[PDB]
Amino acid sequence: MDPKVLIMRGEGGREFLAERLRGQGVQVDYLPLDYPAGELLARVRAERLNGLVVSSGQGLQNLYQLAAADWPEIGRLPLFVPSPRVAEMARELGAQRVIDCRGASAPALLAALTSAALEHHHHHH
Repeated sequence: MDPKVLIMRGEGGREFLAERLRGQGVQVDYLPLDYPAGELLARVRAERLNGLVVSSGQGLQNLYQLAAADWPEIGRLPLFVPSPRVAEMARELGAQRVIDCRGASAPALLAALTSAALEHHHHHH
């Protein structure tokens, strides 16, 4: 089980967060928030991303803008937030599944990824 996750640029160190997920057997790719709208959606579909990580509310907002008309679809994926406050931001946007990692440990997050993927199979028969 090697789920894929996309990292949004933030005040924190991209290298640090990515290293952690990689050590637990997760495939990591990071995108700078300067990419133009539409790119977010295409990457999610082609790479079949399991989860998305945001360092801060600012990153989250950028995600929404890039999602553009396809936000309804993108919002389906599990979003990892660092703090309760950030989690609230995700909820207000309409994020269908919001995950708070402040209390959940890194390995716990890994478990969340695998569980969510199981649901994907159900949709298709």
